[PDB]
Amino acid sequence: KKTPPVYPVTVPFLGHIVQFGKNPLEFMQRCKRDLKSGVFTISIGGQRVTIVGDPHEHSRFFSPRNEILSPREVYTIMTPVFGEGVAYAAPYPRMREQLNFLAEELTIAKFQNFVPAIQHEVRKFMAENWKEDEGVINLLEDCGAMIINTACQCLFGEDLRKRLNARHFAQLLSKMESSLIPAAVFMPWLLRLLPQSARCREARAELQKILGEIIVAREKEEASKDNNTSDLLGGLLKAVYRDGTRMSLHEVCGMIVAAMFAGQHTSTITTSWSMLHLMHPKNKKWLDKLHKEIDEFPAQLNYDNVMDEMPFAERCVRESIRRDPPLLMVMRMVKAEVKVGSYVVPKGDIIACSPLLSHHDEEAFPNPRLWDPERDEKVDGAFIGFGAGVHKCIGQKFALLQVKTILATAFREYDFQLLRDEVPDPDYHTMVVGPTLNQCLVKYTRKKK
Ligand code: HEM
Ligand SMILES: O[C@@](Cn1cnnn1)(c1ccc(F)cc1F)C(F)(F)c1ccc(-c2ccc(OCC(F)(F)F)cc2)cn1
Repeated sequence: KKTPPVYPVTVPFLGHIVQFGKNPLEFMQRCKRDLKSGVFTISIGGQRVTIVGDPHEHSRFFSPRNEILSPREVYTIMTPVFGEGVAYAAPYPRMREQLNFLAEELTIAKFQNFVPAIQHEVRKFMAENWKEDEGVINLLEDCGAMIINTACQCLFGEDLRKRLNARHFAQLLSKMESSLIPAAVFMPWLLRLLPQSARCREARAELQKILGEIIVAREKEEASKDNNTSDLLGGLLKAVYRDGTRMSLHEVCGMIVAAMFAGQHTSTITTSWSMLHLMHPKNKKWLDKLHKEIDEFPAQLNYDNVMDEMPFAERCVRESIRRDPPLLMVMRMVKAEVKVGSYVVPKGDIIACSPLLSHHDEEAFPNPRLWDPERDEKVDGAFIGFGAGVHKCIGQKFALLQVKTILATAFREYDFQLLRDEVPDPDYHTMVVGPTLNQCLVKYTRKKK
């Protein structure tokens, strides 16, 4: 009934906060290499943090119920973003229902309009921003704009996109977002109630009231039948809890924020990496192979084109998430003892499973730093870029749609070149990890026939 060994702590209260904050990949690896155990504990803020660094053992982390292993305590930090009693802040039965309602809004049934809607906004953005035959842009920054744009198009009804537009909205997000401090989960007391938080306060409330407005409007056009609007907001209003109740404005607001917040960063980063590797000259063959798959498409693309007819592109995307998972760490609060291989993990520990670590296990992913889209996880379940089990990603399919879609539209109507020797080094200093902002400059060369 014993622990994984604990890495030596040079200074107790810090634990390993420094070498962790500086390069968590190198660090966690060494812990692994020296400890010689995939599974090991580290001290951060004097907090037992046991990382599951063995691909075989993932099922352990993901399979267990929240009651046994709970996200909530860990993920409190979102609550201001999402709201009181929204998602994790909410009781698990409810949070589940909410997540489900959302998940339904993101099934492939809804996707019918999306590919065209997304392609439109990308072509808009390009023409307004890539006006010249050549030119230089920040790829991470542009992609960010393309994502929030194409998303709103995808999940926002006309009227809502009238009162509220993508660029502004992005601004609102970042405003609520700037509020976050990552340290906080492990040490939640730092969250107990913080300067811009008010902005998240105001950022959110502003949004909320806009909607509260929007709703009143759409209620009084059912009489007409004027529009049958089934955008994300639509669905959420038509949802009913089991107990027969409905979602209060706040919960609706929370769930839309959460939806948009997640995709925005995770997706824009994914897009960016993916393009980068492809652009790079070493990756010619892959770039060429990409083409062999999208050259023979009509300019206007449909659903069949993207899911069923771009297997490979999707490989590039997944490989990109494999090499540099946007979310380094997933976590639970061990609320009861759990077996993990030959070890046990004590109620009260903090238990994590790191895509970042796992994606660089050699058994599973030899030479991980190599971006090889045609590589296949050597150990089943190794890849966890979208997590697994109960709490696996719901946005996964929609995201793949957008990134895949964006890749096709951009590359089809453009070429590209990295303004550097080598693909950008990730920047581990952000809550969600993306390539380093300053190096994401590149030259766009238009194409013509
Ligand atoms: C590259 C794109 C994405 C990546 C890499 C990604 C990654 C992940 C990962 C690793 C998890 C596991 C969370 C955990 O175990 O703590 C997860 C969960 C989740 N993701 Fe994503 N995600 C992506 C896109 C999206 C998008 C676009 C949305 C919403 C639009 C979304 C919504 C969620 C939600 C709601 C969960 C919680 C699942 C649950 O707790 O049941 N994701 N995602
Ligand atoms: O899991 C998220 C993020 N996500 C997942 N897919 N897309 N986005 C999430 C959860 C539910 C949602 F509805 C929307 C979300 F975006 C989340 F809850 F907010 C979430 C939880 C924890 C973290 C997170 C936790 C700890 C972190 O520590 C940084 C470190 F790894 F230590 F370097 C960094 C990030 C990020 N996002």
